[PDB]
Amino acid sequence: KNPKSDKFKVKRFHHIEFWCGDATNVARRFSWGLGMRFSAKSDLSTGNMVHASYLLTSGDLRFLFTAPYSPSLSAGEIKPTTTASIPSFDHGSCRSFFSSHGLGVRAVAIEVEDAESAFSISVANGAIPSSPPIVLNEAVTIAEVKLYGDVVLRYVSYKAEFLPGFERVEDASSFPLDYGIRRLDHAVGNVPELGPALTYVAGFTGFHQFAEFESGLNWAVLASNDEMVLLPINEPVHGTKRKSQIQTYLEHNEGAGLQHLALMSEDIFRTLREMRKRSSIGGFDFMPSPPPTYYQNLKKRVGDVLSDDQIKECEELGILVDRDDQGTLLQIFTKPLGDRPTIFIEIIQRVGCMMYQSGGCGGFGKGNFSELFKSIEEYEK
Amino acid sequence: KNPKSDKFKVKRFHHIEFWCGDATNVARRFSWGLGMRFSAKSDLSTGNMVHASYLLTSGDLRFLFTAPYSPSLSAGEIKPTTTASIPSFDHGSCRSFFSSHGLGVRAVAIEVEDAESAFSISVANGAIPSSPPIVLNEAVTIAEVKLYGDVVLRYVSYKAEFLPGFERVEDASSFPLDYGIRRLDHAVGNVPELGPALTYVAGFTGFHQFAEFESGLNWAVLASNDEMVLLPINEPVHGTKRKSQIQTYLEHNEGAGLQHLALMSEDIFRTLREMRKRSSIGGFDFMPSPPPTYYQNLKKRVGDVLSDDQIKECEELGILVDRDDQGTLLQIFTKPLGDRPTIFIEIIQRVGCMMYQSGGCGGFGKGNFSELFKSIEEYEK
Ligand SMILES: Cc1c(C(=O)C2=C(O)CCCC2=O)ccc2c1c(=O)n(Cc1cccc3ccccc13)c(=O)n2C
Ligand SMILES: Cc1c(C(=O)C2=C(O)CCCC2=O)ccc2c1c(=O)n(Cc1cccc3ccccc13)c(=O)n2C
Ligand SMILES: [Co+2]
Ligand SMILES: [Co+2]
Repeated sequence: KNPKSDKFKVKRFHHIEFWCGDATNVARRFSWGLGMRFSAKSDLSTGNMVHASYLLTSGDLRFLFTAPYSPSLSAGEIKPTTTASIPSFDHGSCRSFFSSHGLGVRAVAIEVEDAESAFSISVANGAIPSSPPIVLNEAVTIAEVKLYGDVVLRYVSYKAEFLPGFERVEDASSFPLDYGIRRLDHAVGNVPELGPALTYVAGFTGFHQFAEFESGLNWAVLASNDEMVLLPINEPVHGTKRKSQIQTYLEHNEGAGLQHLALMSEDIFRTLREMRKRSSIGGFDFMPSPPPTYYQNLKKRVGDVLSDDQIKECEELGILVDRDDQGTLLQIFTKPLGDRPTIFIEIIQRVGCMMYQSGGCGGFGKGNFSELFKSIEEYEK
Repeated sequence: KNPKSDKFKVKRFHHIEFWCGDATNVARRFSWGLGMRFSAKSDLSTGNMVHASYLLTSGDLRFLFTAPYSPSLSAGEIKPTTTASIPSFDHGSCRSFFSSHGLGVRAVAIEVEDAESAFSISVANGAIPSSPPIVLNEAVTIAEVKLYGDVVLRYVSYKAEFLPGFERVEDASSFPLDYGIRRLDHAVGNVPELGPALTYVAGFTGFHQFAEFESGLNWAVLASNDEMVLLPINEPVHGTKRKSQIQTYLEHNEGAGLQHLALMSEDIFRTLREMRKRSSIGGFDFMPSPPPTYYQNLKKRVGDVLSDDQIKECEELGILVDRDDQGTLLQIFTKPLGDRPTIFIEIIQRVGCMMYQSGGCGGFGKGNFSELFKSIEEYEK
């Protein structure tokens, strides 16, 4: 069931912005670890005396890394005279965010038809305003409302290159890395209480609950009209023998925030071979692979979708596989991206649901919780 | 002239500690950019609820990257019950340092015979105490005094693996990168006033001025008895046409601090080939190469030390060459290591002064200031 109840016209995920203490070092690590190219910058070299912001791209995926400079560099400026390319930026907010949460996502940005309208209708429908709509060089409009914790949902709309005041990056400094990652599939938040978080976000967006099919959590997924903007939300389940990883997140993050980003690959096998080659030379680590009983159970569940060869390749790379009633999901999880056991990345590929591929084809891996437990015990043999 | 006036027995540089907002991402970038192996860690996985610290090594060079966790993880602890492996660490100090300075060096650590004695004699001779001597697991003694700005000189002494409470890193996670870097040659500070900085540091160490042989700066080098611990210090020269890079440092750093680390390579050509291969894929960038007139002037100054082939190789890699009365210096400078135009790295190799090689053989590149200007104008032809 899809009521198509969006209160304003939503297009696609546009970008994700990390707030950092040093944007250079995070951006360079991510670039090499994920195979993303340096494509735009806004910093001292472009006249920005407020913040350093570096943009990585792979396909349609856009990762933005931003850190504050000394406030003294811009102490003479006022908002009407600011050199910041992102007018919502605030030194105090950024430093407070990073000292409270460590490295993580500040903004989940979606492109909309009209960012000013999205902002007003959102706020009219319960959204807590974060930064009012501002028109940049008469070309791009940017507005922000609170999403959860200190994460904002950022509306971006274009009259008609990333943002004004960003410069394309020199081709010498811009090496065309590509491991097959192509777009953001979903972005997932952890909160202490799922009900009120859902009521709030669905309340100001009109996003609807995405239909799906006892370990750790409860969740629900909010979706836009064409279900291409997908925002799952988790809450912890307390009292378990094994302490909820959602609760560990909340403790180490100092409250709610973004838990994982799921990046669609056009060839998850190429992506994982490439990322795994680089894990111990500056890239990203992956969670421990499932036991071979898990892959010794894959024939009976997806034997009609993947060959024996493609299954063995899943076993080599530690890939997980789930299926719903319309499609199949290949997925794998990184270890946390920084010091704290908080944010991590998921790589996914979806097969099925062809009409273009419909959003969320195969679900989000709900079945792999039960399957992982079962195969763990079967390998215990 | 070397009075050998050290007020306590100094051995060698031991390590350099960067204070970070996220230590994981800086450490992984540095590891790949410099070819340094992950060798020890102290973090949540080792029981440290206070700070995350990761150690990179290449030869005898030791780079330590440390960031604070949420204070809430250790709110129940007191100093007698701390889980920090570095007892001088303070959340408030670390966050204040990084927000004021951005990414940079907090500690220049030297190994001494007796860290408690070095501390007392230092403080008795004008050193401002930063952290008193503390004995770790009855095996290692650690003490800190102020050096300049918010940088400390850290004394480390061993009765008899890095520090207690650090764990050796798994060989899976520890890839044996090596681009030829072998030890720290010198560590250089920028201050507003050279005279008082020298009087202070030479005052509490007994370090002597290292003898050498109008662009930007004045400097002097402090040295230990065998001149293997080398601490140059710069001050800006004001009123120039070209604004002093020392003054730019002080403005963007919010005052005094460490300007560059000079890393000796056993094969600067291999090191620079390897680092330059990686500049645009997550490593380090290098300052703009000198004009070919500079290399077209190298025959007349070092033609007795480097072949024509070894000179052309200098031209390919952008290496600079200087000479004093006892030896020859090959050197090159990276662009800044992080967002701000503050700290950078120098790669060097020294040839001559064999007895072992004596410290500072060839100097620090004083002559390359005049030579660079001259060759710039000659290429202007
Ligand atoms: C993150 C995720 C998803 C996922 O994407 C996701 C959505 O998009 C929206 C719905 C809620 C949700 O969850 C699906 C399955 C997952 C994981 C995962 O993170 N984990 C890893 C793991 C969790 C705890 C403890 C662990 C201990 C060791 C190793 C892994 C651990 C899984 O096992 N499954 C099976
Ligand atoms: C950092 C250094 C040293 C050096 O090691 C050092 C010591 O150890 C102790 C003594 C003081 C000192 O200085 C020696 C020579 C150097 C540089 C250097 O940094 N630079 C780079 C540069 C400086 C300004 C403006 C620049 C603009 C563009 C490119 C480079 C620029 C040089 O040119 N020389 C020639
Ligand atoms: Co997911
Ligand atoms: Co130097």
